Amino acid sequence: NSFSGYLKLTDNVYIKNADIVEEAKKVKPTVVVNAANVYLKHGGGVAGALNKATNNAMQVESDDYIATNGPLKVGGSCVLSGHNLAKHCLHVVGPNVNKGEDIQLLKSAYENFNQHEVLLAPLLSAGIFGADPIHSLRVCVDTVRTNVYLAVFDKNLYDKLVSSFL
Ligand SMILES: CCNc1nc2ccc(C3=C(C(=O)O)CCC3)cc2s1
Repeated sequence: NSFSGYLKLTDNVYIKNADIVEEAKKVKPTVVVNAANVYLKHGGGVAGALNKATNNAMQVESDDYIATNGPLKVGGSCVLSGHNLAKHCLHVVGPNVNKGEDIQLLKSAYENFNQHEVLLAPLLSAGIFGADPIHSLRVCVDTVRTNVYLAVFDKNLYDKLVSSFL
């Protein structure tokens, strides 16, 4: 958990303009969060990037988890290996509001972070899930009580988030 270059937004939420794969490789945190779907198919966005950085080891492990346990629920999570990126990966399913999943479930999704004292994470339901990223940061601040280090790849989005918050 050798985090550096973060800006503290609240007592427990930190933010950085960084690629989450590069942060994970540098810091080797105890927990990296994946923005997953219910079948843990890591095809694009942050999930595709983390899986590619494990050279598809995350996808083979995820398929075995699904074969034995079934899919996750929207707002749910599971803990799997973090491979070369972290001790553990917490796979969390935010709602896909573009497909009619309820935005109320974004609070349930962020509640999974509270089971871990320190996490490196992306914003949930941003990107192809369709939630407004600034609303997702507000839900993170209002819900997460443990220490979360958020990595935002896009500089234009990062500047917008820091301006709306601090
Ligand atoms: C080059 C490998 N690293 C990465 N590939 C991506 C792809 C998408 C993203 C996304 C967001 C983010 O900053 O969390 C919000 C919307 C999609 C981030 C990354 S880091």
